[PDB]
Amino acid sequence: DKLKKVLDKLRLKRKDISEAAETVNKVVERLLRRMQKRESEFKGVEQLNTGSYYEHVKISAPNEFDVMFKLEVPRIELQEYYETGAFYLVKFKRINPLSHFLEGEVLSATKMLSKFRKIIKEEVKEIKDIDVSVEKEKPGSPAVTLLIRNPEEISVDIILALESKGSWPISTKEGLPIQGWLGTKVRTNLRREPFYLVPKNAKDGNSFQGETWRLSFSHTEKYILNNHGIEKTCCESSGAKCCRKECLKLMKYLLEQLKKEFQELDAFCSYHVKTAIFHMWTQDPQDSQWDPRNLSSCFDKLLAFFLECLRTEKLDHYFIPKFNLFSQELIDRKSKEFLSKKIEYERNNGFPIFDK
Amino acid sequence: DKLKKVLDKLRLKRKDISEAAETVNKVVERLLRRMQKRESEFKGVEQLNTGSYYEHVKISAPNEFDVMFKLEVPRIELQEYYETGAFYLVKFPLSHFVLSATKMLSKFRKIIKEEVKEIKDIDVSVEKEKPGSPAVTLLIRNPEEISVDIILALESKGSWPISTKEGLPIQGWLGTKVRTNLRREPFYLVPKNAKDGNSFQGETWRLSFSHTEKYILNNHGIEKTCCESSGAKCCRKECLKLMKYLLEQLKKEFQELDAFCSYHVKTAIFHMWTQDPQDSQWDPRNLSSCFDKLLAFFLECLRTEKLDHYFIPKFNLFSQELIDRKSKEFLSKKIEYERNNGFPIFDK
DNA sequence: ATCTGTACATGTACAGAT
DNA sequence: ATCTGTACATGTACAGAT
DNA sequence: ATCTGTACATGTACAGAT
DNA sequence: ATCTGTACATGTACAGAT
Ligand SMILES: Nc1ncnc2c1ncn2[C@@H]1O[C@H](COP(=O)(O)OP(=O)(O)OP(=O)(O)O)[C@@H](O)[C@H]1O
Ligand SMILES: Nc1ncnc2c1ncn2[C@@H]1O[C@H](COP(=O)(O)OP(=O)(O)OP(=O)(O)O)[C@@H](O)[C@H]1O
Ligand SMILES: [Mg+2]
Ligand SMILES: [Mg+2]
Ligand SMILES: [Mn+2]
Ligand SMILES: [Mn+2]
Ligand SMILES: [Zn+2]
Ligand SMILES: [Zn+2]
Repeated sequence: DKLKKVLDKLRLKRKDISEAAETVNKVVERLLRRMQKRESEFKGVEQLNTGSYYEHVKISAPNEFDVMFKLEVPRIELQEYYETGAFYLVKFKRINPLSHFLEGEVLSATKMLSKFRKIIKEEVKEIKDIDVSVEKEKPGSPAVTLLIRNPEEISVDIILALESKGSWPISTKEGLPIQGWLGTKVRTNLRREPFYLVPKNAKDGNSFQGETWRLSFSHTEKYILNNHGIEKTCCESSGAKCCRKECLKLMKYLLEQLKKEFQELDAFCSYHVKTAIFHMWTQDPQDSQWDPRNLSSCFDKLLAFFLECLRTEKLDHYFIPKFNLFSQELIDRKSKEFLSKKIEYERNNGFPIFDK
Repeated sequence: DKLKKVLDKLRLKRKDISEAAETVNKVVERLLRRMQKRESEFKGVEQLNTGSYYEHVKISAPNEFDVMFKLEVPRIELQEYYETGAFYLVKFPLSHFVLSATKMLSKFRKIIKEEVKEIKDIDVSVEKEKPGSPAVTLLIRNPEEISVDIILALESKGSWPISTKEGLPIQGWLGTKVRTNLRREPFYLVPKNAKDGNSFQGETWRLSFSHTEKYILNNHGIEKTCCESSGAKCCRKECLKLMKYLLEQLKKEFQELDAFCSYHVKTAIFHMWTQDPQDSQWDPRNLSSCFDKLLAFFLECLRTEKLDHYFIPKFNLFSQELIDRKSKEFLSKKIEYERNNGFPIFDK
């Protein structure tokens, strides 16, 4: 009941969706068409909408959109980067429009992202229809972010991605454990879909920095978000409603509110809560464990689970099991205890941050 | 007890499956290669395996196989046949054939017969044409007899015809997303090859949805995991197997049941799977009740002379025009008997 | 004259609006 | 409840290319 | 255009555990 | 008696090579 009214606050307004989507789709279409023109290195690039807005778990406002510009790259050798599971060097063996980005048969991520970015930058200069600029490059981001002033502020992440149609890399063999939940036939089909490589683009200063790519499964996550039940009819018009997406929204919101206030929580992002809930959905596969009447206990067990990930410093990648998003090397124990305290406090005092 | 033991009988044997399959595959591959690799009117024909053996509901022996050779054909105009639902005249390589089903089936058939004469490593003949069949049936004699039905089909890639719009009522069982996806697939037209001497008989084709029934048979649960290695087993296919056995055993004995076929049983259980969508209503521990409630549904179809095409609801497979009222009363009394006496026919 | 990448045309699940 | 805008999958038309 | 290679679903068969 | 786990077999989807 309290949680029901929070979800009401979080609910997107169709009027805002129309105005935001109209602008966003103009700018994305124009950008996609420029990449196809002339001798462009990214001719053939294809669009793929991903992220919360296209999963229907975008909360508060339609003000951040994620778009993959995926490029199919045949004949690819992968070199795993120091057994991390998630990061790869990409190599060709043909000796090609990616020519300028090669580097001794190693594909440079930062060279390829720079050229990509320069093209976007130039195309944006030509838009005098809407108030759109390109954000200053943020480190770690595989994106070229647009800031649209639609009056209202709207971020768009154009994510550059390599597309391989081969079988997924062995580090993902034990990942995507949906057998007891969405089943083996779904798992086999999902894994026949391509996999993607986005540039890691770190600033750290470490070996291979500009040639390290990171795996991406936003397309699979989008499918799972929109086909999330053990029963084929979950949330359909002739089926029963579950509260799975609603729990994701409330936990996304707890993390946004907290991250808005405290800069201690910079290391944390929404993908942390998105990953934790895929694990919850696997742990509790049955649609009856996500009954809308038990929204409270469902939201509570998700916090209990998230709190155990923080304290034990373990949140495995859903697709790459050996990859721990809460490792010491990525997030300080300080940062984890701090967030643990803040969650425990919201939990046990009636979620006062839900009222700001 | 007893039903479990009957299903042990009806189970195919791994040995028999590989001997039948490798011989059937030799013949179908050669036939299929001829339809294109020799320049013929069916140059773009593609193979599509259908029926009980490929749905894993074939019983007793692997001795009947069903194959569609489907041919893509852009820009066909469909015309319904007297609001029958399932029968249509087709209009616009094929030039030699209003696209006449008889005329195309005959050449298709001529081509098969020619190739079968060039097969000197398999004992295989072409069965005499049955009016009423859209198939070219091959009789293969391994030490065992094996029927293969080669079914000619047109493949259309538009919307399904209006008569199906109320069909496939899987919304509360397999769901809306599955229904929309299935209905994005092509639909198929096969020949209506009856001898009845009625109006347009020779040019009429019949809708086929074997490709859709294959998916349903192999994606039949409300839960995605039904019958998977990390799911629960249901007894849905075993009920189909048993109801199929009962009709096969009766037809073998009683000439009066000639007008019945397994597709009646298959159609009835689709309706029951829609009426009872929950996987737990098909728990293996309730095989007897499930089989019995399927028997009672089938007897209620007979009593009321009503068994609508699962995909084409206004087509009543149990109409008077297709099956005589006497035939249905005859089958009602036979099933009611077997049911009330512990299925004697299951012991022979 | 025919071929074909691009975009229109069609249908509907999702979920916000009324 | 029903009505309705967006996203998205797939079929098809045709200007411009050949 | 056609074909092989790969992965894993669907099955059966049987022994050891229940 | 059934359940579980391994071995054995065929079907089918699609990537990549030719
Ligand atoms: N750290 C990450 N590791 C892997 N994939 C990530 C990561 N961050 C984001 N992604 C992928 O990119 C998508 C877009 O990221 P983004 O930060 O916009 O979050 P979101 O899930 O769309 O939600 P929101 O924008 O509302 O916070 C994610 O849904 C996920 O698929
Ligand atoms: N009367 C019919 N109307 C429509 N489709 C039919 C009809 N009879 C058969 N079919 C289609 O052709 C397929 C093959 O028919 P067939 O008689 O071999 O049955 P089956 O399902 O293969 O089972 P079995 O051969 O074991 O009796 C069917 O499964 C169905 O898709
Ligand atoms: Mg986002
Ligand atoms: Mg058959
Ligand atoms: Mn983003
Ligand atoms: Mn047949
Ligand atoms: Zn749901
Ligand atoms: Zn099942």
